[PDB]
Amino acid sequence: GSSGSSGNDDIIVNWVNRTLSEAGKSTSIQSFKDKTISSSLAVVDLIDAIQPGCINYDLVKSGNLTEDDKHNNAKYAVSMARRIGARVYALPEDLVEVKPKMVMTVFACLMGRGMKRVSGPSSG
Repeated sequence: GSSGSSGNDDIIVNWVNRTLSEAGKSTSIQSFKDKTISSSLAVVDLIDAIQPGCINYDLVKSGNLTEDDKHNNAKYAVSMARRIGARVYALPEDLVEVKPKMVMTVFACLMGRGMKRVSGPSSG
């Protein structure tokens, strides 16, 4: 157990999973360096949770995504993310390479719109 909330890197990740479940998705990540973000499968399944009805899987690929596919998948996620207005101007390329430089915020920005507030029992 590590005290003091520094970096705030895991927090984001933890949420991503929570959101995906809130709707019931079969996709999830572990970190911004994960080799799963290159498929842009967890990114799309996320947006939906927040603003459903807009995400169309019919177009979104799945499974063995070739160099060309991977890019295509991401491209879609990007448009949406920005479509719903997530103050995110990241490129669809950073996702393919899974760069922790932009892939870190791309996940955070989304959270913003989502979780608005949270309050629990002071005592007991």
